Amino acid sequence: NMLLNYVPVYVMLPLGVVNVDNVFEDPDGLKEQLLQLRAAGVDGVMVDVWWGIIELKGPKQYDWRAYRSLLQLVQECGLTLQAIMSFHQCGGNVGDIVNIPIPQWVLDIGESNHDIFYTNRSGTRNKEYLTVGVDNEPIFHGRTAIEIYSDYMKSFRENMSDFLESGLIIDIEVGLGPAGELRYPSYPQSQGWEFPGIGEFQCYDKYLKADFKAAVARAGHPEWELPDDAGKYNDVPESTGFFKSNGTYVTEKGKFFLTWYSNKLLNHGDQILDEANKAFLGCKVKLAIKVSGIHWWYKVENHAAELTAGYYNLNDRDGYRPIARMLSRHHAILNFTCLEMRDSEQPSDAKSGPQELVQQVLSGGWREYIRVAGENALPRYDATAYNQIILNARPQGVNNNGPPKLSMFGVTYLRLSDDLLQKSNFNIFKKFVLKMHADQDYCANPQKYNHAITPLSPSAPKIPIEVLLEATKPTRPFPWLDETDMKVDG
Repeated sequence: NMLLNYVPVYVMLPLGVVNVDNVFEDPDGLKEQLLQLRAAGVDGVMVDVWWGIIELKGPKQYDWRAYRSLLQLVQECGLTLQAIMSFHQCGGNVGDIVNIPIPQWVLDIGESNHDIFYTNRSGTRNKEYLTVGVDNEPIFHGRTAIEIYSDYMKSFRENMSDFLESGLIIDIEVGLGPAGELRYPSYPQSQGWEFPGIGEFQCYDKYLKADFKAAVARAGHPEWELPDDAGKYNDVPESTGFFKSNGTYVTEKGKFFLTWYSNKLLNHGDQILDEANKAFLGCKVKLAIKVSGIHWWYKVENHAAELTAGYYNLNDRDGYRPIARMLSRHHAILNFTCLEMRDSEQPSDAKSGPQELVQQVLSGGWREYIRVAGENALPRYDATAYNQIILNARPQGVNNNGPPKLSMFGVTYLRLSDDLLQKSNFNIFKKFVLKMHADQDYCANPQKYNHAITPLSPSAPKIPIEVLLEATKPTRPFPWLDETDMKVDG
């Protein structure tokens, strides 16, 4: 059945649907837009549940009213919802319309303790998210950062108990860093970064510096210090001592730092997912995380952009499969991106390989037997972009006698706006939805398209770091079709 080949399509809501004052401003305008999405066959929508809005009043002071109103409207429209536990800042760069910083009471603490923020070698602090260095430091009026995220999700589960009961919310995406992604804020626009800069390492706050200092001493190398020859945000690999040919990144010291640096993210995600499993135990929802798509410099030996981000990915070291294996124990979904990008669309000087990157991440996930979903990186309204998404949603096409050989769990499109609703753009979008649905009409019963809806089970036993790292062994990705068999046109 083509219904077994049906992949659900979700649409990201406009930023600030619930404003910084914690008010659901334009119910009527959003409703008009949602009714049209529903008419296009869209399965559901996605929304950031901003930490900066909900717990703004003060510690453990949660106001869910406006959001409950938003969820009530989504339900009345007959759409499902993907909720992002957004523990990061919204916008923040010159040009961003909607700016939602993390809670002010947290920023106040930051004023007297600048090390709660991610920090570069030059000492600049990024206030968009709390460094992994304070995940377990009880410096937030008694609570650790992880306890903050844990109490937040629990209050959400309790206050949204009816919506979770009704099956409105189908999955909870746990924000794990800048832009909600599990990574270091290595390419900040606010600090001058410009594509395709290699970015900078962000492990200099006192907490991680002490962490690294203890780690090297145990390795019997107290003389090793954090990186000092990595260059800056906009440099290119070969112009640095760390990333150039036979540079520091290939030394015993370099490889130890990179392993230490990337492991912090694996554990950061594992610990926080543990709390999410506890918070949502028994609810009919799936957990998920967002992995960033660093496609620039993917084409060269150093993979510099990925390394400073926290993904220790090299020609001979799979830096992504270990993340998938970590997600295994939580039965979580790996939400990726760059689904609409083609290498031909990137400037050659960027040494960009989004197509190859998507293939590696998706293949890794499927090898670890977890679900993989994804989004488009940049706004696109053209057929060429949609065809690439459809290709990635079912790499080996449709299967006439059963579910597809390979297929993403779902796709979330960025982003709902009036431009998407313009006649020309919308008519192409409607075709994209149809194709993602394998030429079938919207279907309300997930069973019809192989999406088992079950109560969240407790996490499986902890997987030791060394076992997770066995997944760094290089493996050939699954073969991909060159062009999809379900083009929006022919």
